Formats: sequence, structure tokens, C-alpha cells
Amino acid sequence: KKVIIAGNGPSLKEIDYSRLPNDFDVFRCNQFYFEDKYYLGKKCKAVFYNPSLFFEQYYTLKHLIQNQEYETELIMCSNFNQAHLENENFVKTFYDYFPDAHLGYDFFKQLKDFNAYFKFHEIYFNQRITSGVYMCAVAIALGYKEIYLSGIDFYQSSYAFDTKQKNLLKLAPNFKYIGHSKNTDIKALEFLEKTYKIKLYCLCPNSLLANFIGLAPNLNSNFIIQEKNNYTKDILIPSSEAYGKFSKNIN
Amino acid sequence: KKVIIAGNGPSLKEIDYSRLPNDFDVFRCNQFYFEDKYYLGKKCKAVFYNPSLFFEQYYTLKHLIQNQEYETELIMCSNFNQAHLENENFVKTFYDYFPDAHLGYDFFKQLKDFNAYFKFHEIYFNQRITSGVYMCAVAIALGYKEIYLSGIDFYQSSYAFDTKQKNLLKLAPNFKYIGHSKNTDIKALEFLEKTYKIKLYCLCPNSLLANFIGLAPNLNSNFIIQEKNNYTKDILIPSSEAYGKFSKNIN
Amino acid sequence: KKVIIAGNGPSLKEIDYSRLPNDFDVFRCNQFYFEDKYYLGKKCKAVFYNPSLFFEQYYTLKHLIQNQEYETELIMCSNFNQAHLENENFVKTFYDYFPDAHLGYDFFKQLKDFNAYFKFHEIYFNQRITSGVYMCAVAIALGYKEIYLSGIDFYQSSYAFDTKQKNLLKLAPNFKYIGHSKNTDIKALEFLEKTYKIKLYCLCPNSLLANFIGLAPNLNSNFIIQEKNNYTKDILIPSSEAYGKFSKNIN
Amino acid sequence: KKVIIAGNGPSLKEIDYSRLPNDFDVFRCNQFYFEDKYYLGKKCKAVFYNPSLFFEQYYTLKHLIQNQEYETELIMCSNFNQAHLENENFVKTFYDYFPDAHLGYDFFKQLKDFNAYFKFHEIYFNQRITSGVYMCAVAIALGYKEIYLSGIDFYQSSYAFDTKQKNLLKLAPNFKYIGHSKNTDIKALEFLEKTYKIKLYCLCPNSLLANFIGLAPNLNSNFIIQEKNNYTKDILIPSSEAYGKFSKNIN
Ligand SMILES: Nc1cc[n+]([C@@H]2O[C@H](COP(=O)(O)O)[C@@H](O)[C@H]2O)c(=O)[nH]1
Ligand SMILES: Nc1cc[n+]([C@@H]2O[C@H](COP(=O)(O)O)[C@@H](O)[C@H]2O)c(=O)[nH]1
Ligand SMILES: Nc1cc[n+]([C@@H]2O[C@H](COP(=O)(O)O)[C@@H](O)[C@H]2O)c(=O)[nH]1
Ligand SMILES: Nc1cc[n+]([C@@H]2O[C@H](COP(=O)(O)O)[C@@H](O)[C@H]2O)c(=O)[nH]1
Repeated sequence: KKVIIAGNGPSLKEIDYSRLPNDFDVFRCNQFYFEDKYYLGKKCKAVFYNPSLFFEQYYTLKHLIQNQEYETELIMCSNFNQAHLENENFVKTFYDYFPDAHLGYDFFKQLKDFNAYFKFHEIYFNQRITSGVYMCAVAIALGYKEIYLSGIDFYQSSYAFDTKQKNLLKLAPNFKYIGHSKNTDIKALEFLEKTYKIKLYCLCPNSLLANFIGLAPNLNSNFIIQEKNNYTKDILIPSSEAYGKFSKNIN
Repeated sequence: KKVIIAGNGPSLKEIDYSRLPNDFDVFRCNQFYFEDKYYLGKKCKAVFYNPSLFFEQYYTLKHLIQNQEYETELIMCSNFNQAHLENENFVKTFYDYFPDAHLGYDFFKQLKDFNAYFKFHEIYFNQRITSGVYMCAVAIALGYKEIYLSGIDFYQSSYAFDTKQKNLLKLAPNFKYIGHSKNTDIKALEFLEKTYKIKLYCLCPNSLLANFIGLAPNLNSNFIIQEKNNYTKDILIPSSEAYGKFSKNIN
Repeated sequence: KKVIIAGNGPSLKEIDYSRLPNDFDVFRCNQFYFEDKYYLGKKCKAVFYNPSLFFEQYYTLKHLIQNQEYETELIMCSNFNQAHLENENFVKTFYDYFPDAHLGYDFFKQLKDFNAYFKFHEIYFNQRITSGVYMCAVAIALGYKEIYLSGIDFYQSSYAFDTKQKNLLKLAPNFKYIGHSKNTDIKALEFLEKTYKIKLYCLCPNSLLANFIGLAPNLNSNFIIQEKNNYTKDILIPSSEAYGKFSKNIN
Repeated sequence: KKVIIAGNGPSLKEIDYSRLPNDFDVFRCNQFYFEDKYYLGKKCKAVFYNPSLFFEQYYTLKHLIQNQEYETELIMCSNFNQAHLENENFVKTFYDYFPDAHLGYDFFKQLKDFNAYFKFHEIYFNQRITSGVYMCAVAIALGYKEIYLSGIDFYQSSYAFDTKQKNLLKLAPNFKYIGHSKNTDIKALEFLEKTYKIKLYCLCPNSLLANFIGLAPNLNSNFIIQEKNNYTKDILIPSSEAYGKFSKNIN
């Protein structure tokens, strides 16, 4: 199967749907559910969440599923086995707190040349790839050979939606990373492509991405963009009892 | 083989024995030995004990066996790999302190969808399944396909026996959990049944259980209920030397 | 092959050598090298040492070998994975400090019923088997089916030699355990024999052992008892530099 | 294939190149890159670095490669799993900080008799083999059967180059071990040779090494010694941000 990997930038709303491949899985990440339409459908092969809000994002996802807004087969935490990027006890006990989820590093680390590439740049030059590229890496590790990209805009406004929602702002007041650049993401993608002999495509002709990655081919494809109503557009916050039970794992 | 899983509620004494299956193993738990008759015989396939009194329950079980009151092939601790529910060093060193026993989580965790179901409810909603359901899970993990239930009454008086015995009261003065409900147990059982394609039966027509789980079929079976005399009806307490050697493991 | 397992009691000097089996390996332990003659030859299949003096005993053994007093194929520490009986970092780093040696528990624990038997008696009743029985257990785990016993006297004077030597007394001033008894050793041996279908023999008709274990059969065997001269009859003490490097591992 | 293992002593500059074998890999270590000519070419099968400057040496190596001064297939840290010789968290997290590298002990420890030999001498007699011998051990573990030695001079002036360079002096001011001797290296090499049935050769007829190890045979071989210009002849120092991220791993 093919894969569409979506970041949450403005180009998520500017997909050229006639370039949509035949037979695909969808990878979403982070606040993807804040989208106001189902730009890539309700069905995800995998959804990825950062370690720092994983506890709350997992709780929110269970509501999304139960409420029939999305489904996903896989749930991933985008970790790296780096003490400066994630809580150590969180990673150690992960599978026992979230038994239907996965640590993304289980897959990321299978791409040894890329793990080395990522680590050398992060540790020594403070150049960090974004979640969108992380997802590409995990996809290549899972055996996907053709990867279709959208919503990756290099922070050139910020998101395809308003992320300033009250719960998210309470959890992470900063929503109102400096190691990210377009160059670091572009160079990382080019490395994955050549190193692992896979094909990258761009679904958004008007993204800055299209300056670097060739467009997916026109296939006359159609796609219905289902609207969303009374939907979940903020992260949910667990009870204090929940927090008390998870407190060894957050900091 | 089939399995009879027994909680210790009043319905343990109200089994309809003509509904007893042909060829069965018996699972018992906790203060089962306080029973005044051998409601399900002397022979257990497995006995389960909570982490919090496992040290004393293991010592007591060895007396039960030696004194020929019961036998059991397997000895299980009902743990979950959750820091808020069990002592970490207890679980880490378990097999070296109790080499003929098992951590139940070795089996529980093999039912990944159920481990996820249990964890999500416990951590986020403080809804906890009881030992009776835990035992069903372990049985399904061990390959049992037909499960016959008794002694599960949802705390609607408390036990099929008087648990206010002097040693148990000293160990756990509270015998004179608020996350338990009938709904949480019923919903967990229904989940196991549908998810793992197994069959649940109820041996006690007069239990509240029979409102939800269909009765085991009449088979004209007979069963002798052997009386108990001068039997062990309280937990035994180990010496202070024993405690001193186990003290890293209790709290 | 058969095995002769030797404790260091006075009966080590009272072996009936015409009862010596044809084709045997020898297991020695602890201060065996204090013997004044080669009562069982120079060649050991295995030598066992307690965790508490293992650092010094290992150093001493290397001198014994280099000086051509003994040889041994295997070197074992008699541990149990019990925090009250051995240092935890010693066991954790063992194979990296002593790469040609073995932790005896790697073998002991393969006899699950016996590990359980040992643990229940030690932890709950403070009844501990001696090194002589430990060695029998390790031998059964290694596949030996016929075990010939000597030097096991149940502390009924103390050793086949004078152990009051200056270095050993400095290391362990106490040489001038209360959980040991003849009953605990006899009951443990009887358990191994019946449980693992092996055969125990006694080489010393005049030991208290012969009250309980049948004598090995007369085979007309001969054996030369080589005398010892200018031999190593005290434990050696490592330099302070050595100690400083091992100090995380002793206490 | 054959292997040339090079220490960094003065004899590195006094190789008899007509004795160079046909088909070889090269092992280099530590400050090898300070060499003023490519005495053994630009291409390394493996380069080895001590744990204590590994962070900075790894960063430097990436510059060497990128700048096309050397290449190497393998990157090794020469560790021993000894708390007195390396940082414990460094070794524990190694593969996640340096995913394209190897801990040399993964290979060293496969030579069990030699690991035992090394450990007994280091721990008890403070006799330590040098990196040059460590590399021979790792080569034998990797299946190399014929080993050609150079640059091993036993500190009889110090290096084939001036190591007093400003960054290295800042990192390790001491460059302006007392457990090393020629005897300890010679005895360790003789042990490897006899124990593992491999062949040692010496490429430097004028080294003290040639007193002990027979010369590699004349094969009329030719070799071009490529000069070096504007090359990297000091270790590079990472930013404070880099250090802050690695600080749990250095001390
Ligand atoms: N303005 C944007 C916002 C997000 N993205 C991508 O979408 C991913 C999800 O957004 P976030 O900020 O949650 O990481 C992000 O990691 C980038 O890969 C982007 O490329 N440009
Ligand atoms: N009144 C009762 C008492 C016990 N039970 C069940 O029997 C199990 C053993 O009793 P206990 O309180 O030890 O957990 C308990 O976990 C329940 O599953 C019950 O269902 N109703
Ligand atoms: N008087 C004695 C002395 C030693 N032993 C045995 O020899 C073993 C070695 O002696 P020791 O005290 O070092 O454990 C000891 O563990 C016993 O098994 C004995 O049986 N009777
Ligand atoms: N004067 C010298 C310098 C280095 N060496 C060898 O080269 C190796 C690399 O040098 P160094 O000091 O970095 O360890 C060293 O471990 C020795 O094996 C040597 O043999 N004689």
C-alpha cells in the first residue's frame, strides 16, 4: 500500500485531490483532529503524538474513536531514546500504561543510518527534524515504498486551524521549536529517499514543499471532503486521580 | 478442558450442581480457603492472590497443601505492572522469592486488547475490574474456551463466609474497593467474551450475575460436597525473621 | 560421567577408596585447598565459592592453578538471587569481573521444584542448606545422575583441616551458620533424589551421612593419595588497589 | 581478509612496505588522524576510541569523513564493562546516542579466555593492555586470522606525531598510563596468538616489537604514501549545547 503522511500546516487544506493515489493509508499527528473538515478522511493507519502530551492525547483519542470522529489502527509515541527529549520512566513503562500503543523508536531505530543522521544533527548542531519527517521514517521502517506528503510547510499562518484552544493553552501555554528549519527537514527527507530507495511525492503544488519534492502524478482521482460538525477541536484534560496515577511519567 | 472460576461471594454456596460441566479445572482466589465446605472440591488448577498479601498467602497455601486441605497446580499473583497497584521490587524479584509461582500479568498481558481496556478504565476513570474477572482473563490467555462462573455477586452479605478473622484483621484491618461496580465487571466480561470468542456461563441462577450471563446447561451432573472440619479458616502470619528478609518487597 | 561431591568435614579423610566409582568428576568448595593430602586428586570438574569471599577466593584459585596445585574446568559462585544472602551489584556485574566463572544460580534455578523448596525453607523458617547440598543441586542441573558424597558431616571436629589460618581469620574473624542442621541437609538431599530420579551414594561408612544415604558399592577400585608439600593452606589477600576496584561489589 | 592494526607510536612511520600483505583492512585508533602522511591509506575498516574522549572523537570523525580525509566502515568504543574504566550511563545509552557505532566489548567479550585474562591482570595486578592489543582482540573476535602490526612501540619519542595540540590539551591536559608496559602487551599478544590460533606479524623491523613478533614476509608489494595538506590535526570540541545534552554520560 501507499502512504499519505500529513503534517498540520496550512497546505493540509490545499491538497490537489486529483493527485491522490489509488490505494493508501493515512498517517496523522498531534493536533490533527483540530481540522474543520476531513481533509484526508476519518480513517487513519496510524496517529503519532509527542511524548510531552501523550497522556492527554491518548485520553483524547479514545474519545475521538468512541465518538466516531476518527479511527486508527496504530497509536505511536514519537520518541528517540534521548534523556533530553522524553521522560525516562514514561518510556520504560510505556507498554504497560498503553498496551495498544507503540513507541515510535521501536520502528525509527530500525533505520540505523537515519537514526545516526538524526542523532548527530540533534545532539551536536541542535538541528531537529519535525514530526512530519519522523512519520516518514517510521513509514519506511514499516515497509512503505511510496510516500505522499501534505501539510508540511516549514512554518512559513502556523496551522491549517486555530490551535489557540483553552485546554491546549492550559496544558502548553507556549501555543500563543527553534531547532526546526525547512533546510533540516528537506535535507532529512532527501537522505531518507536516497538511502532507502523510496519515493517521495508532494500533494500540495502551492506548498514550499513543492520547490523540493516532485508532485504526485495526476490520476483523475476523486475524493469527497466530508465536513465536520460539533466535533472535538480541543485536547481533553484527564482528572486529577488520573494524573496522580501517571505522575512518575510526566515530570 | 473447561474452567470454573470462583469469586468468594455468597453465591459460591448456591451453585446448581446439576449444571456442573463434565471435565473441569477450578480457579480460586484470595480467602477462598475460608469456605466451610468444599463447594468446588479440594483440587485447584490455579489459585490467585493479590500482591498486597502475597507473602502471607503463599506461606498459608504451603500449610494448606501440607495439611492436605487443598492442592493446586499453579500459583498466581494478580498484578498489572502498575506502580500505583503493586510494589516494584516485589514484581522484579518475584520468581526468585517464589520460584513455583507466576506473576499473573505474564498471562494477562497476552490479551492485548483487554490489557488496554483494563488500563484505560483504571488509569483514567478509576474503574477497576475485580479478581474474579482477572481470573477469567488469565484463563482465556491460558487457552480455556468455556468458562463457568460462580461466587461473583458484585458486592450486593459480603462473602460466602465470615472474613473477620483475627490474623486477617491484623494484616488488613480494613476487612471490618470503591472502583469496583457490577457494571465495570459486567462490561469487562462482555468485552472478553466478544473479543476472544469464548463462552461464559453462570452456575448460580440466583446471583445477580444471572441477569447478564446465561446459565450453564443442565447435564444431570452430580457432585459431592465434602464438609470441612478443624480446617484453616484464617490467614497465617510469618515470623519477624521472614518479614525482615522480605521487607524490600512489601513497603 | 559420575560425580563425587566433597564437603570439607572430617570424613573427607575417611573415604573408603575401594568404593570409588570408575569414571568420575570432582566437585570441591570453599577452603577445600586447606587439605593436607589430595584426598580426591588435583583435578576438579568444578570448584564452588560463597559470594562473601569470592573476590579473594578467585584470586587464590588463580594462584593454585598457576602453581600447579589444582586445576578445575568450572568456577562457580553459590548464589541464590536473594538480597539478604549476596550483594546485588556483585551478581549484576559478575560475568564482567569474572568472565571464566559462573553464577551457580544459573544452574540452581533450573531445578524449579528445588529452588522453591530451598526458598520456602530459607525465607520462612530460616532453614538453609549447606554448600555441599547446593553442589548436588548444581550437579543434577548439569545432568549428573549418580552422585557420590563425602566430607558432609553436619558439623557434628569442624573440618578435615585447621581453618584457623591468619589471612582467613583476618577476612572472616568468625572462623574461631545457625540455620544449618543435619535434618535440613538430609531432607533436602532426599528431596533431590526422589524429585529428580538420581542416585545418592555415600563414600564414608563412618560419617553420620551413612545413617541416611546407602554406601557406594565396593568395586575393588584403587586410588593413590598424593601427599602435599609446601602447599597453599591459607586464602590470599588482594592488594588495596584491587579492593578499590571491586568495592562496589562487596559492601 | 587480512588486517593491519596500527598503534600510533613512532614505528608507524617506519613500515617496511614491501612486507605489506595483498588484501587487507586497516584498524586505527585514537589520535591516528594527527599523522602527517597517510601511512596506511585513507580507508579504515574500523577506528577505535577510548570511552573518555568518545563524545569529542565521534564529532571529529564526522568532520574527517565529510571533509574526505578518511573513511571508515566501523566505529568502536574500547570499553570493558568495568565501572572504574568507563561511565555507566555512557555504556547503557551508547547505541541510542551513536547509532552507527559499536561498543567494542560486544566483540571483546566473545573471547572469553582473553576477557578473563585481561580482567584478572587489570583488577588484581593493575596490568592493563593498550588499545593496540585491544584492537587485536576485537579483530580475532571478528574472524581475522592474520594480523599485521605497526605503530606499537611500548612507549620506549611518544607518538609518530606531535600530540600537544591546543584542543586535545584543553580536553586532556595530561598529554604534556602507568599500568602499561611492554611485557604486559607482549604477554597478552602471545596469549591471543596461541589461544585463538591466529598469526601475528610485525611490519616494522626496527620496532622493539620485532624482538618478539616475527616479521611479515617480503612480497615485493608497493604502496603509495599520500601526503597530507591543510588537514585536521587536532581534536574538535563540541558546543556547550552539545555538552549539555550529553552530560549524564561523561562525569
Ligand atoms: N506551519 C507548519 C505546521 C506544522 N508542520 C508540520 O506538521 C507537523 C505537526 O505540527 P506540530 O507543530 O504539532 O509538530 C510538524 O511537526 C511539521 O512537520 C509544518 O510543516 N508547518
Ligand atoms: N460480595 C462479593 C465478594 C466477592 N466477589 C468476587 O470474588 C472475588 C474475591 O473476593 P475479594 O474481595 O477477595 O476480591 C472478588 O474480587 C469478586 O470478583 C463478588 O463478586 N462479590
Ligand atoms: N563439619 C562439617 C564441615 C563442612 N561440611 C560440609 O562441607 C561444606 C564446606 O564447608 P563450609 O563450612 O565452608 O561450608 C559445608 O557447606 C557442608 O556441606 C559438613 O558437612 N560438616
Ligand atoms: N609510544 C607509543 C605510542 C602508542 N602506542 C600504541 O598505539 C596505541 C595508541 O596510542 P595511545 O596513547 O592513544 O593509546 C597505544 O594504545 C599503544 O598500543 C605504542 O605502542 N607506543
